[PDB]
Amino acid sequence: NIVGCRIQHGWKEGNGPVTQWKGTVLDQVPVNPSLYLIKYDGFDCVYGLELNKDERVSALEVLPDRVATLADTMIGKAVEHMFETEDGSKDEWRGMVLARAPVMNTWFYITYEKDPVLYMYQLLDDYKEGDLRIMPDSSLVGKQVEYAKSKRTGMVIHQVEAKPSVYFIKFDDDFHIYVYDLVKTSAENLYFQ
Ligand SMILES: NC1=Nc2cc(OCCCN3Cc4ccccc4C3)c(OCC3CC3)cc2C12CCCC2
Ligand SMILES: [Cl-]
Repeated sequence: NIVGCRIQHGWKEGNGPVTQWKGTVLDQVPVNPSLYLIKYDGFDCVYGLELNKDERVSALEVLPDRVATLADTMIGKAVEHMFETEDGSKDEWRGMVLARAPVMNTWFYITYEKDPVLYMYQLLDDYKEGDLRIMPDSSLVGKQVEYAKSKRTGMVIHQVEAKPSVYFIKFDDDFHIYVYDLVKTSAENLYFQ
């Protein structure tokens, strides 16, 4: 519907100030069509919002385009992804390339051990720049999930084709997309229905 569109909207939490956001709608989630995945300009995580019911969203507008519209071997690979720090020095995070992003062609879904939520980057550009090291190599979708150890509910929204024990989860209480490999320790408190 609004998938593939660029959007703008206000955001307000509680009595806080309204901030303005511009982004690109990537996906309307099949198991919950209220849920949209959005890439905001300049922000590297993928966000999920239930736009038709989230009272924090105001003044939702579709923007006009005004401009008219293979490294798939990276998919599934463990990588080391370098980036810049305040001090001028580079650091790196290690992670896994999950998939090509929808809608924004040249972009890839990736997640990281240090922050296992969904990110989206132009990985082939970063590779050409020397900032992406590829390491040598080497349904539950729609179910409810709960985390208790802390009692958090959500839904399994995607399975990663390249690594089928890996799933994307949307928790009811947050707008990040959480990524889990269900055989690992990070997933050991997740239970499904
Ligand atoms: N072409 C790029 N490749 C990047 C790779 C990055 O990091 C790859 C690992 C993930 N980040 C590590 C990190 C550390 C602290 C907080 C959040 C994160 C997320 C990246 O990180 C953001 C900067 C602040 C560090 C930014 C870029 C750009 C996007 C546009 C500017 C350059
Ligand atoms: Cl651990």
